[PDB]
Amino acid sequence: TQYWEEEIEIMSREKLQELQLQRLKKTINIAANSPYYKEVFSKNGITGDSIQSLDDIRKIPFTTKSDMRANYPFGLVAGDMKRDGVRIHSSGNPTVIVHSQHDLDSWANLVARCLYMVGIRKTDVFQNSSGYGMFTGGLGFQYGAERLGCLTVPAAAGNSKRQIKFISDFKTTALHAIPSYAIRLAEVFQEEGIDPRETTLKTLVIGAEPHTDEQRRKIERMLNVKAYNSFGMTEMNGPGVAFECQEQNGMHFWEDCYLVEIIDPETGEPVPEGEIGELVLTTLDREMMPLIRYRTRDLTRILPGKCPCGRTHLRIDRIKGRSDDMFIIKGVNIFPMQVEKILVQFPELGSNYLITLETVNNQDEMIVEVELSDLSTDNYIELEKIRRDIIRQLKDEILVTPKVKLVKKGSLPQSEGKAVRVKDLR
Amino acid sequence: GMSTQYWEEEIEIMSREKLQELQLQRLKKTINIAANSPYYKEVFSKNGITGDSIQSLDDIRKIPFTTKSDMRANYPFGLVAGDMKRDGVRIHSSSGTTGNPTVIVHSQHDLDSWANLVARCLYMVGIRKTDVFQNSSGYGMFTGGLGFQYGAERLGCLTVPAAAGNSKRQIKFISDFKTTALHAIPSYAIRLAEVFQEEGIDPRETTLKTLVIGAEPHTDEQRRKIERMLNVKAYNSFGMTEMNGPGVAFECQEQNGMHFWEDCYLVEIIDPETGEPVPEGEIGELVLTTLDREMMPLIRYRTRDLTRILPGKCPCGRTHLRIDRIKGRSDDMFIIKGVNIFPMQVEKILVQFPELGSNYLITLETVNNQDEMIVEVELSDLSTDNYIELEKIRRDIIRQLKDEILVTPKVKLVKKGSLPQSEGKAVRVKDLRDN
Ligand SMILES: Nc1ncnc2c1ncn2[C@@H]1O[C@H](COP(=O)(O)O)[C@@H](O)[C@H]1O
Ligand SMILES: Nc1ncnc2c1ncn2[C@@H]1O[C@H](COP(=O)(O)O)[C@@H](O)[C@H]1O
Ligand code: NA
Ligand code: NA
Ligand SMILES: [Zn+2]
Ligand SMILES: [Zn+2]
Repeated sequence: TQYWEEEIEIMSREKLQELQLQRLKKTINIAANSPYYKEVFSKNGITGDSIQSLDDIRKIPFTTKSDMRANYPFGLVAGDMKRDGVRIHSSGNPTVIVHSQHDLDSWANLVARCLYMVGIRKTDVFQNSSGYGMFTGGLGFQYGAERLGCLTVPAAAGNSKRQIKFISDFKTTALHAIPSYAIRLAEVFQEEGIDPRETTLKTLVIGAEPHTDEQRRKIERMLNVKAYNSFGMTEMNGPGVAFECQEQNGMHFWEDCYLVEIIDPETGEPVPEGEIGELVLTTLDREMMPLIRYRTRDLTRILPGKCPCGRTHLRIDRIKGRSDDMFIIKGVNIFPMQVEKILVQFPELGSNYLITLETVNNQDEMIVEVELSDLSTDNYIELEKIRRDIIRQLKDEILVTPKVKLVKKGSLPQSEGKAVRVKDLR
Repeated sequence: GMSTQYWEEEIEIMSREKLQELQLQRLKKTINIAANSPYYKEVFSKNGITGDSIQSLDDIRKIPFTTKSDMRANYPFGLVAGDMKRDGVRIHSSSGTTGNPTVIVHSQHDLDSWANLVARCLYMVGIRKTDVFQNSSGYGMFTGGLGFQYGAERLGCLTVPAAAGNSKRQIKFISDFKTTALHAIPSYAIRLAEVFQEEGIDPRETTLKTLVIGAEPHTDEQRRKIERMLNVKAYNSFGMTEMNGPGVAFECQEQNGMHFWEDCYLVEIIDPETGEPVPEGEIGELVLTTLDREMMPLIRYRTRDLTRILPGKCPCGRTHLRIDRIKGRSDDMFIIKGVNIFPMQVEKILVQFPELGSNYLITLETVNNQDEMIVEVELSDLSTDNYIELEKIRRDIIRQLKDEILVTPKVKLVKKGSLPQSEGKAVRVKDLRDN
């Protein structure tokens, strides 16, 4: 195994904790200068002596998206923005993250660290099909990949024909795409008469949206690549927060730059070790605008045990779904991943699907539209048998009986960005 | 002069004598680097260019011109002189899939040199690290995006990477982030002042102080109109992807000619017909040579831009030559919404549809201060009048053009023989804008 920063990546749990505590104290002292935490810390009796251990963080209230919207745009800016601010990023009212040069360098180093871990080197041709501008994925991977030294191709979002031309003519080896756009690319290669398994592509970086392991394995087969799960959010910089190692089993969270908590969304207490809860994060290397115990609304768990790659930084499971992604139908709580985890195991089905929620008279109804695979199987009796097995397997998982419609390949809508899997018309 | 502040004083006010010895030292190094590229290795052997060929700056005229046609013929890496696998860190590409685009490969040195020139430009017109700099240019493969982004960060501005379009969000950023310096194409700068009034905001009473305008030819009266509408100082910015993008030439606070950074570029003005140097101060074609690029240097590149060198010393005290505003081109290229387009790009899309004829006309107009591109194309009679099917094809034309020329044009399907004709040498472009 090769590391970008070996001394940090394989640091003992004991030394890593002392580093987190040193940086947690510094973060709280910096945050105290912002109008928001000056008031929060004052009202909750948070002083320079309040944090003596990492468990003392639980003395501080959570920071919510609502708290951030209420303090838009610069209520949480702790540093001297006029003197040291170098960038404003965005994601009703948008969320603003203000960065200093230190913050951008720390972020670029984390992205380089992530890319290096999955085997990308300066000899790689890295193409970024993420949107640029206010999108953190754009400039975040651009700076990270340049810090590593890749020959970068700043393709940006859309124009699939141009994307394929760049891969073919510039001999791209590493590609950053949202999982649903990675599938569209394989299809565009075939449309342009190129075998998607015989290109120069070797590594794919996929994140931005929840997706199953089988969806990633489908992408790996279509393009004959190794695809890696990438976790990020604007509040936490963007990309580079958590990332799979070459074991493809859990995403390593960089604990030298983040303090990770998994809380019970109801009680607000830490969940038992290894249980699903809401991911709550604290920045440990941000200076202009630190975030303390930020409630991400993302649900996941901490995967136990040390990893065979030798890294000592904890691993998180793939995101189950966001809290706002959940929908209630006939009194039952359902997540769109529960539907995807069932649909992906059928090889007769495609990758695009849509959940539609409607009211028929006074009763709510759930419709699951899923595209059929290009791989023949055009037999009504056999397809209808599979469709019945889909309703059956859904009913057992989501504990409600949905309507399932098998639709033509490419008939469902395709977004320019993250896929919208639920359309609620109630 | 006395009150003037410089980013790099030793370079910006360097004596003409010292500046010419610096140019000669870098010109020799550039030719030795370029000799490693497949393209210049072949040009230098065919024209007897050796390590002893350049002894003075006038000896550059021993080397033939590099044209866009030569670059397209050597697509994608025929002019790469450095070790791209070991040191290449970025590729910038021009638009299209119909023909061979233009590719510029940069090393870390090249990106640092580029960002220092943009920082130098921004500092000259009074922008400081305390400024809130908003970039309304397109990012991705657009050099205006990453070029101003890196330059403004190098200077230290609080940057707002707004990128292209969404005027209501542009005005929101200016209002909420208290933007003081804005980069926009001149026609978009006018649109933003109109959108401010539509949203009930006085465009003269915002936090804006400095505007950086470029990418498209515009008159001085157009710039002064922008200054009045937004109560700002607006400065002309010259650049092109081949020379990096932004940071090539830029107005000083005198707003009288654009200073060309001669420590990084060797500037020649030639007769577009003969290829000979024009008499000092006359209009000719701008021919440029990179002096600080290492991965892919460009020698005597024919820009096709027509301008002149403005004589006399500048009161700002800078010794780097000034060029007049670009009033035209010696080729068929046109610029709309800050995007460079060739009429052949359009033609290579239109010929793919059998439902269309051979006659077409591109018209450039200004409708309610906004620039618009109209593509009129005659209908082939090897197609019937199925409105629903024709309109479907017309939408596919707009879609395929947008993907190629990177701008959304208006497409009008006209009757066979309805378009005018006067020759085979007929100008497929009719520009009716006040420029
Ligand atoms: N690897 C990933 N898997 C699942 N969801 C993700 C992943 N990366 C990002 N997200 C989601 O995207 C959100 C961040 O969105 P944004 O700030 O717009 O980039 C996160 O809070 C997650 O809900
Ligand atoms: N300040 C300017 N005034 C007029 N035309 C400009 C200006 N800056 C750039 N251009 C035009 O834009 C071309 C370069 O486009 P690009 O390579 O996309 O940056 C030049 O060769 C000019 O024709
Ligand atoms: Na490289
Ligand atoms: Na600043
Ligand atoms: Zn691991
Ligand atoms: Zn001057």
